[PDB]
Amino acid sequence: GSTEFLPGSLIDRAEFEAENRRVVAEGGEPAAGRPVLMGITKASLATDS
Repeated sequence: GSTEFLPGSLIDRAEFEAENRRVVAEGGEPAAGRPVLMGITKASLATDS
């Protein structure tokens, strides 16, 4: 919608819910998201550092 996200990426639950609460509070749009399961190499190679 209007949440500045690319449909198909992998984002953390905390950031996802924070953005979903921020957007609805001003303009109003809930983004969609389903839980996913990853490996131990794709979770380690996709960190924030």
